[PDB]
Amino acid sequence: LPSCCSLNLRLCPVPACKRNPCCT
Repeated sequence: LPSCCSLNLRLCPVPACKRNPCCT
C-alpha cells in the first residue's frame, strides 16, 4: 500500500508498512 505505516509508525507486520520509517 501507499502508506501503511503512515498513521501507525509503531509496528510493521505486512510489507505495506515494511518500507516505512517504522521498519526501516
